Amino acid sequence: RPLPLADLARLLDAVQGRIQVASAAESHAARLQVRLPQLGAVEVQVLHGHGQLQIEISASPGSLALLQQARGELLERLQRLHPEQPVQLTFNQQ
Repeated sequence: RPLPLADLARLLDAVQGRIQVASAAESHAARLQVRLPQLGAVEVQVLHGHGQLQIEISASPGSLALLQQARGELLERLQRLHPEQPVQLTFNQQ
C-alpha cells in the first residue's frame, strides 16, 4: 500500500522545507509539525550529516502502519528529492 496522494504530496513538500532550514542552521537539523489530510498530525525531523541525510517521521500508531506499508515508495521519492546524499528514512511514535 501507497499513501493517499494528498498525504504524499504534503509530506514531500514538508520534508523539503525542513531540508532547506537545516542546510542553513547551526544544528544541521530542522523539524516541524505537519497535518496530513487523512494521516493526522505528523512530526518531521531531518538531520543533515556528512555521509547522509536522515529523515524521521513521527506519527500516531495507525498513521505509522500506513507509512511503513508505504516505506519503499516514501524512501524513493524522498531520495529523488535530495540527490546530493543517501537518504536514511526512519519512523517514530508520536
